[PDB]
Amino acid sequence: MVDAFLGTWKLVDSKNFDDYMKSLGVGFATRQVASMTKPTTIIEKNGDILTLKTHSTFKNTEISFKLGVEFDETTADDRKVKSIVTLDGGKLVHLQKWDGQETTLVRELIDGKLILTLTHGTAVCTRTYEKEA
Ligand SMILES: CCCCCCCC/C=C\CCCCCCCCCCCCCC(=O)O
Repeated sequence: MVDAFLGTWKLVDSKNFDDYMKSLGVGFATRQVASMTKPTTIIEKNGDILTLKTHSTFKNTEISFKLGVEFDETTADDRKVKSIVTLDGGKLVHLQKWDGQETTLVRELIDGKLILTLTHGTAVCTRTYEKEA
């Protein structure tokens, strides 16, 4: 069910990421650096466990989870959140909750590209990733 998401992916387009980061309270200097960063995202499975790595010079993250089972997460911007990742409509939907707030990270495949839609508050960011061979 998750298999077309698996592999190594490179950021090739970003829309409204500054809006999204600002909504989360990320400071201006961090937003500068992030606006010029192109992460690599690696999604792997081993049985029922998925591991999602996000790699960049000034920040790396890694999470492991089972679909549909809540996990604790500490995000790149140091929020301590309660997370769950599920498939919905063929999309990989990651929901983070903290302090009564929520954000969603939705991944879908369109024409072989991985489209990541990030929503917090009213801010909606769309990041496009291309698969590495
Ligand atoms: C690893 C996060 C994405 C790249 C960040 C580059 C800038 C690093 C500079 C300082 C460290 C703190 C950065 C925090 C940035 C905002 C994070 C917001 C939540 C995660 C967004 C993931 C986006 C993606 O998956 O494409």
